[PDB]
Amino acid sequence: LKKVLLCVGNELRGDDGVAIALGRLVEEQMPEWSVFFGYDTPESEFGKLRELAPDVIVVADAMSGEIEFLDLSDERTYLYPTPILISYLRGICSKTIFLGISVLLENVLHFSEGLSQGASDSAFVALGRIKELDGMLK
Repeated sequence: LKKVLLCVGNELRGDDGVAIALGRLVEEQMPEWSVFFGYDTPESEFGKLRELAPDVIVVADAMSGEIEFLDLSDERTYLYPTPILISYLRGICSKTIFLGISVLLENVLHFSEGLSQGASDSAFVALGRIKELDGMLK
């Protein structure tokens, strides 16, 4: 069963690379998952995506202002950060799942490389949920 994790974010903007961090974790712990780093140009990954025809796409991102985890295959759910991205993915794949990792806005406003303890913890918590989703998929 083909499972993709598309990681979005900018590693030069602090905690805005949290989803890049998560990507590296899945890459290590979860070989059955193929991880695509889109960084800040996720669209650069559509080619590979069409070509691989995944069964499941999880798209992960920092969201500034906890973890949002939703199946955008559900229409009601779709209806109510990456809008044009997300609707493209739903077109490649029915099981498009969004995973939002909330970050502090003060932590994404600077040129800064690396995560805050909080965002770091958040990425491990997010790994947790990918693992939970993985189990459900069996």
